[PDB]
Amino acid sequence: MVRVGMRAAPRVSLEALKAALGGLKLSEAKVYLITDWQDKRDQARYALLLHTGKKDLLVPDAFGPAFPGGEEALSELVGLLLAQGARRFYEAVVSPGEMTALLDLPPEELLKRVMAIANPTDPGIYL
Repeated sequence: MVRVGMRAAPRVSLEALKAALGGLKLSEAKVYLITDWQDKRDQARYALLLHTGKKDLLVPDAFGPAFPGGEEALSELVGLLLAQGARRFYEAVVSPGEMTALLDLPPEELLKRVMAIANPTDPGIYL
């Protein structure tokens, strides 16, 4: 599993994701948005675990209203994945104090953990 982007860096991480993704089609992919339990969606941050079915990619918590330019970057990120054909989105919620620890878990463990707690989500909520 590859890891691109950096924590709290919306624009740089979106560009790194675009570079790794290229023109890859994602019709059969599963997109997991990993967020922290906060009071409102306006203070939320998001990490990305993109499971294509043939390879996985992880971007740390760099998106969302928690960061300046993050709300726009989250909308553009969801847009980019939809543009490439992605259809299945999910959300996994973790405690604020455990997000980093979660993202550092071995590839196999992270994927298992995320799929275990994620719920299907409507991508429109992130726009």
